[PDB]
Amino acid sequence: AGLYTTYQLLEVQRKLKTLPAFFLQWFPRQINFQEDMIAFDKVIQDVTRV
Amino acid sequence: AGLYTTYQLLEVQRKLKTLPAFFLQWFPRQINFQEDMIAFDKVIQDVTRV
Repeated sequence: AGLYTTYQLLEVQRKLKTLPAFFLQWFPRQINFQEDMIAFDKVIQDVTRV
Repeated sequence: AGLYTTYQLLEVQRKLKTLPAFFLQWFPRQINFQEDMIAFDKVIQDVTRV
């Protein structure tokens, strides 16, 4: 006291808030590609005919 | 780019619609035959009259 109030520091209270991954469980496949665009070819095959 | 964009292909997608074997579960016997026809004899014998 007098010059300055003495202190005890008790431990720091770190709240690290995060956004845990949920939707990325349905995007498991990863592609790293340098080409300009990605492309899909989707095919329908009606093999149900008699 | 410029002339024509480079593309990275992802795997092809195939809506391959089969028609699964359901009724054929009740047709388990197979007969391969070269005779012109197949024939059955069916006999009804009512031994239940007084």
